[PDB]
Amino acid sequence: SHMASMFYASDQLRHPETLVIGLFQKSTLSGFTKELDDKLDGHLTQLLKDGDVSAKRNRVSKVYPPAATGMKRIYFIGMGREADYSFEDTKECFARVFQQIHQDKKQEVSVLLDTFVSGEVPAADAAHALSESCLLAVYEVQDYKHQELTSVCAVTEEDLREVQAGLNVGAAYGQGTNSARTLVNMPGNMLTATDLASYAAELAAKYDFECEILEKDEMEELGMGGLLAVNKGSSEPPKMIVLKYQGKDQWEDVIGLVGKGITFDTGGYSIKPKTGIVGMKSDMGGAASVLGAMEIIGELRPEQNVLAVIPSTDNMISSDAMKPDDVIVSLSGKTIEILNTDAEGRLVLADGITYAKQHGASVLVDVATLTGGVIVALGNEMTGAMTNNAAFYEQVAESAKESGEPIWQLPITEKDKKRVRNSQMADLNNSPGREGHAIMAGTFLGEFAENTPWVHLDIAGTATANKATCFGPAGATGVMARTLAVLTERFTPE
Ligand code: NI
Ligand SMILES: [Zn+2]
Ligand SMILES: [Zn+2]
Repeated sequence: SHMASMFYASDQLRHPETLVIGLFQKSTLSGFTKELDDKLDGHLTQLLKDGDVSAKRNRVSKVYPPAATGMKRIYFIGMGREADYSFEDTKECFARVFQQIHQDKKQEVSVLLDTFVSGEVPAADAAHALSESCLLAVYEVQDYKHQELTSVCAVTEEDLREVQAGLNVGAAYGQGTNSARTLVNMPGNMLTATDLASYAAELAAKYDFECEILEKDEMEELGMGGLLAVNKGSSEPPKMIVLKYQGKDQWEDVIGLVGKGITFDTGGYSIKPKTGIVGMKSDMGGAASVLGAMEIIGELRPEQNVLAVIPSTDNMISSDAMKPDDVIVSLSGKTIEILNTDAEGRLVLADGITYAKQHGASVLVDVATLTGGVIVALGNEMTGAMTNNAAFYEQVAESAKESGEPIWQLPITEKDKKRVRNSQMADLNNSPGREGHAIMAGTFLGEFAENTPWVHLDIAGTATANKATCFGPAGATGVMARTLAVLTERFTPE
C-alpha cells in the first residue's frame, strides 16, 4: 500500500523551497553549505562575518535567498563547537529550529541531515534526533477554543535504509510522548476513568495487545480495597486497565509497568487548598506515561513481554468518601490506615502493583505524579526514583540516560520502613508526614513490591511545566513514556 510517512530519507533535494542547515563554529564552510555559499555569491560568509547568521549553539537565523536560486527560506541553526557537540545537542538544535518553523506555519521542510552529523553523532542518530525533536517541538495543545507541518525530508549521502530507520524510531518516541501530553492536558470532565479505558481499548485494537478492563464488581469480588477505597466518594465508576504485549515466544521475564490513573484529585476529605487543586486533571500523568509507552512498544514490536496495569478513578468528596483514620484491606491483604485522603495515589498503586505481581510481572516500574515532596527534593526537572533492587535500577537509570529524561534515586532505609510500618491500627501508614515526603510514598509502594525487583518514579514535578520550551508547550510534558519504552528495548533478565 506504500503509505507515506511524515519523515522521509532521500539522497536528493527534491523540495528546496524550505531548508534547514546546521552550522558548526568552524571558520570555513564545507560540504553542501560551501556550495550554497558560492551559489549565493559569498552572502552566507558575509552574514556569518557580520553576525546576522550565527553558528553559536541554538542561534536560529532565517535567510531568504534570491528567487533565481530554487530556494525561498533557509533556517540556519547554530550548533556551537564541533568538539563539544553531542547527540543531546542535536535534539536541542532540532527542537529550537522546528519551534521557529512551527511558528512560521510551514508545511514542508528539507533538512540537510549531513550538516548535523559528526564523529559522535552519526547519520542514523541525527535522524532519530530530528523526528523525535521535531514531533515534540511542533506539538499543539488540543484545545476547545472556537498550518500543520506534514513533510520533513532528511536529505543525506548516507545509507537511506538506516537513516529512515532512525527517522522511524525518533518518530515513534515523539508520537507516544505527544499522546501522553494529550491524555494529560485533557480537562477532567473530558477524561474519566471510563474515557481512559476506551483509549486503552483503542490502543489494544490498533496494536493487537490483550486488553482487560476490570469493573467495580470484579474489584469487589477480587478484594481490591485500595482502588475501591479511593473510588467510594465517586459517582464516576472505577477501572483497572490491563494491557498484555507478548513479544517473546514464552510469557516469562514479564516487565510490569504500573501507572497512577487518578483522573481528578480533589484531595478528598483531607481537602486541598484553592491554589493546589487547579491542574489536578494531571494526576493521571503516570497512566499517560505507560499508555504513551505502550504506543511506542506497539510501533517498534520489541522482543519483550510487558504487562501494563493502570488503576484509575477520581478522588472526590461525598457522603461515602473514604475518611481519615479508616482502615482498609488492600488487594495484597495488607491493611492500611488512611491518615490522609490526599495520599490516595499510593493506595491505588498498591493494588496495581499487587495485581501486576499476581499476573506474572517479574520486574516492576510504577509511574505516578505522587508527592509535592519530590518537587521540594529535586525540583521540576528531575524525576525522583526509588528502588528495592540496585541491579534493576541500573537498567532503569541507563534507559533514562538514553531517553534523555533525567532521573535521581532517593534512599529507602530501614528507618524509612519503620515510619511507614508505624500505624497504631494497621500494617501500613499511608501518610507519615512531610519529612522525606517522597520517600515515604516510595517506601509504602515497595512493601507491595515485596521481593520483585522494582522501581518507583515520582513525576509530580516533571509531568507538567509552567512555561513552553524548545521541546513543547506549557502544560503536560509526556515525561517517562520514552524511558519506559527504551527500558523495554534494553531490558535483559537476571
Ligand atoms: Ni518527494
Ligand atoms: Zn492526592
Ligand atoms: Zn494524587
